[PDB]
Amino acid sequence: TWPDVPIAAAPGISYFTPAQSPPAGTARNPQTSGKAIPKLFQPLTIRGHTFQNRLGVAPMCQYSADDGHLTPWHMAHYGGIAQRGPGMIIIEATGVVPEGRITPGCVGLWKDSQIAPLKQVVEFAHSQGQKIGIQLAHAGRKASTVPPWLGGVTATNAVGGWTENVKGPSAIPFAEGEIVPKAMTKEDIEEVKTAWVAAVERAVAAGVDFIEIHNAHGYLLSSFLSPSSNQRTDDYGGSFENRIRLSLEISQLTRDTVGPNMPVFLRVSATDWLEKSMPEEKGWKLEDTVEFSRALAAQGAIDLIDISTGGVHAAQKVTSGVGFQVPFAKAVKEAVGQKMLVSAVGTINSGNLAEKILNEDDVDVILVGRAFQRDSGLAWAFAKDLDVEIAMAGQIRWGFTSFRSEYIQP
Amino acid sequence: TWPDVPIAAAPGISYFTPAQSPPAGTARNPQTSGKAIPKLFQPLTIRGHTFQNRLGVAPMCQYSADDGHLTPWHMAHYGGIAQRGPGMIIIEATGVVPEGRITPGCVGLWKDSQIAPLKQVVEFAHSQGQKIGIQLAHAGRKASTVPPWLGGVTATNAVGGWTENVKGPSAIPFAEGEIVPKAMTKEDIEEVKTAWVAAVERAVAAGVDFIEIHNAHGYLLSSFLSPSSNQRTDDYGGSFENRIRLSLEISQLTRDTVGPNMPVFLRVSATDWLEKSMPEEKGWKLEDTVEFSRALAAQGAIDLIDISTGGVHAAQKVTSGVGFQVPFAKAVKEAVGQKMLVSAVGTINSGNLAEKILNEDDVDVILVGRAFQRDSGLAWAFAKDLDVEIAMAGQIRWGFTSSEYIQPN
Ligand SMILES: Cc1cc2nc3c(=O)[nH]c(=O)nc-3n(C[C@H](O)[C@H](O)[C@H](O)COP(=O)(O)O)c2cc1C
Ligand SMILES: Cc1cc2nc3c(=O)[nH]c(=O)nc-3n(C[C@H](O)[C@H](O)[C@H](O)COP(=O)(O)O)c2cc1C
Ligand SMILES: [Cl-]
Ligand SMILES: [Cl-]
Repeated sequence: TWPDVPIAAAPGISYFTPAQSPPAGTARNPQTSGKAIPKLFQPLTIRGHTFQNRLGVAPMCQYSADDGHLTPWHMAHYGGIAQRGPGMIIIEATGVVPEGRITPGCVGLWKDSQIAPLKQVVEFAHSQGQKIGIQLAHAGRKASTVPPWLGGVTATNAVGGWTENVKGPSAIPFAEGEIVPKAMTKEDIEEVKTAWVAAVERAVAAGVDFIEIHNAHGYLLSSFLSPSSNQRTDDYGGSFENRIRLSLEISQLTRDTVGPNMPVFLRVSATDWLEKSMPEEKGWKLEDTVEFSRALAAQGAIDLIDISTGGVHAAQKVTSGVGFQVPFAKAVKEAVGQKMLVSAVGTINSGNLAEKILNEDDVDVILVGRAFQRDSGLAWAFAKDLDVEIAMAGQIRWGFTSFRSEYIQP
Repeated sequence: TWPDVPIAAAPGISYFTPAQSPPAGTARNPQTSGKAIPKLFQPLTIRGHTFQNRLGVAPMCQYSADDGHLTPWHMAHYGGIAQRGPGMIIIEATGVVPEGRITPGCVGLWKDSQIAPLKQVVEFAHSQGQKIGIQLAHAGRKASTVPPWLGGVTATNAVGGWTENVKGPSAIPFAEGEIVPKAMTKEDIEEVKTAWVAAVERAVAAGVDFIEIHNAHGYLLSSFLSPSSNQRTDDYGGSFENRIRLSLEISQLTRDTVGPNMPVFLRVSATDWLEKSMPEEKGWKLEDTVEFSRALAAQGAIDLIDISTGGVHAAQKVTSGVGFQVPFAKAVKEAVGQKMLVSAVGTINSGNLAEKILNEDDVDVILVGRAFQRDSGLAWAFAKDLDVEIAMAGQIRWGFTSSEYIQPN
């Protein structure tokens, strides 16, 4: 006596959940308003993948991993964001070796047991049509510390640390009183590259849509760049060519393992923020980052440079503020044009400023961090900031619309 | 060389996650600002349990369960809320029998396999210091329908329905053209009572902190109250006492089963909204809800009456607006003073308005629905609107300051 109305399910998974067609965060085309779609909510395609808008979740450590293994905290964290249509999600820094975690709570992928917890989270994200990738990491001489809400102080062995297995380019503590890392041997560098392939391979089995390389914030790769942390006298220190070499190798290796269709990102710290505080230190400035991005666009393996700053030197003096890292992303996009995409991140907390950055600075992707801890639906917020009628999950949307559309007029 | 700093873990569980001392959403007492803590952020104790503030997540159907089983959808939903410190979480309407779900995607607790999926979510919430309970339900003559984003129309058997196993007090479809429900036999009600007791035990086995009885919104118990849906001629129909009889039995059975320490809530539809649209209809109005709340206060089984409205009759005309069901809770609170707790729900979108309802309408709990689907961190939102310094998870809190507490303004 009634028509048959089925509930379409997400494909390829062992549990039922409703499918969202199109995925949450997709601008209706045509907009019901008749207005043009702002640059922020126009899809972007990198190699084999399409992101339905250009707002990404910046990688954010949760310090809640159990021997590198994801827990239901990460299902609640990443999954609540995934239900609300960001354009992409960058999973937090994930250790490629145990001594490459930052803290005892860091995610890791040095082990096959670590794949399936990550795979459960990726799988639910894709049940939502969301794109999810992972930032592989090696904390270097900044490894073995406690989470930041506990001050970020050294994690001793009694409390889970590894103060005797901390490795960097050179025997230089990050600050006085911090762990003196062991200057990595050539075999250590070869061991890190070897572990890097295994971690990339482990991520690929888990189903990630892209890989980001953590080359920023004074961790292992970032510290090879800076002559403040790198005083090696071999093929990996001294000259500018040598200090970007390991970063260049990891980029080729990472490309070579994922093939020609998978997006590969690299995040770098554009400056060490010593311009005023330590002007006589030959460190790492925007000029160095621009020459670095020139080698990476020339090399052709990395698709997107994620520009961050600082963490490279303890004496940094960070000039914070709204969008305080956009100037560096603007200059790097200027250096590489369309050969490389560039993303911006850092105190970008309105949709209007996000759109302003994409158009006036020619940035490709807008990443937001903290605000996604506060607003798991920040993509919902930025669309409202921009008045974009967007798609949202049928479970969420039906109480924000009339009794009788797949899109939300925010 | 270096001081020893361990990361305390949540106790009694097989996975590491940082412990939250105090649970998120706890107003610092005393506030560092010296200001007083509003009632919305004053803890609440019901029998064996203490809630760290009075903001609750109202029950909200997700229509995404797998043969009644919770999925990672529910861990992302409830668990993302749980990280952000509400005073309580009321899990959605949970069917006690298969045919008592609303839709094929509704949760259930008629079967033992459904406990462990529930237990993973309750166990993650409790890792955060969260209080979490469940709304048990039976969709009645409004059962076997599709989710609301697909129109809420009948679900035929071809798409997962059970159009021949839909039961209510009387064989009266909810609207014209809808499924004609089967009029329950004496055995039908006893099977519900048997099924209800078992579902309580399954909920208690899953570890919930409280149970709410869904007696609202035109589902099974709501349809027994209203003479529009209930024309029975036995102990469950006719007189007003007969129409509230089943609700009274169900509440005591739950009380006897959960023991003396567990809070038991009951949600009711305070009015059917037929005053203007069907004025000559003997239906269910606030005067009945007050006599029912008085009878439940006399009984002593239920600790909190969850006041809602509507869903009881198809021609309802709901005059909505900000705090639009607050008047009914205000009259019910007056009739039951301190013998029973009372909550209010409905288009309550700021901490300022919430506090206002608490203080001069004297309700005990403020429930919010939609606003939690948008902001899983609404407890943070209402704390800022009221300038209340609250505790927040160390994973969330450390990027908004240079303490365990966050000054939200
Ligand atoms: C809690 C938290 C965790 C973070 N984890 C990482 C990380 O694992 N890797 C990384 O490159 N940056 C990390 N960051 C830095 C952010 O990804 C981002 O670049 C920075 O927060 C941008 O500023 P915003 O959060 O104010 O938008 C983290 C930041 C926060 C607040
Ligand atoms: C998506 C959604 C699902 C709901 N599911 C239930 C439910 O299962 N049981 C119930 O008693 N009320 C349910 N409600 C009603 C809410 O609990 C609440 O009483 C009502 O929505 C008013 O809350 P609000 O105005 O803050 O959204 C639901 C509401 C929404 C929007
Ligand atoms: Cl970082
Ligand atoms: Cl409902």
